[PDB]
Amino acid sequence: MGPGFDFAQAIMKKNTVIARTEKGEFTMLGVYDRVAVIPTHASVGEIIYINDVETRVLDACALRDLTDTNLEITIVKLDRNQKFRDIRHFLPRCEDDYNDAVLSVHTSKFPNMYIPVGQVTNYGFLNLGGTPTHRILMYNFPTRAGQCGGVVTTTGKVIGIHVGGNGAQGFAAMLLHSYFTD
Repeated sequence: MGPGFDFAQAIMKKNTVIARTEKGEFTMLGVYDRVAVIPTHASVGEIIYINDVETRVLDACALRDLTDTNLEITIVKLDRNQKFRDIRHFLPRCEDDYNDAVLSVHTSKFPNMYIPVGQVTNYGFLNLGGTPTHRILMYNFPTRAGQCGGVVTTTGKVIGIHVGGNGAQGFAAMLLHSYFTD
């Protein structure tokens, strides 16, 4: 409808796949080459389904900060025959707050879904499903089951992936440029 939705659409149409694990279907953001991200609660194993194709997982790393605290991001390298467009230049370098964000989801249950979530707070610490978690972004939208892995964007930046909610608020794990240096 506007330049926020334009940037979100541009990411969704080239840099997402539908990932299926034994824990469900997730929006999965491809970042560069065959490297993608997904919430750690997806419990990625040795095989994952990518757009309903059986795909070997070449590597999966559940990220933690240097306090050994959960960040809720798993970086996955896929044995796929095609690279993602490299979007690492759209990742923020530092922890920050944002105005006027969009949460975008694409699964069997929610195809082509875009939500204007408004102001995003650098919330920091969250007890997420009983697990102490750092680098959490918060937005005041009643997100629901099916949106985990959803991409959070502003105009010009890809800032996080949706990992949870409490019925009134939604929470995303930060994406930082430093997670994807090669």
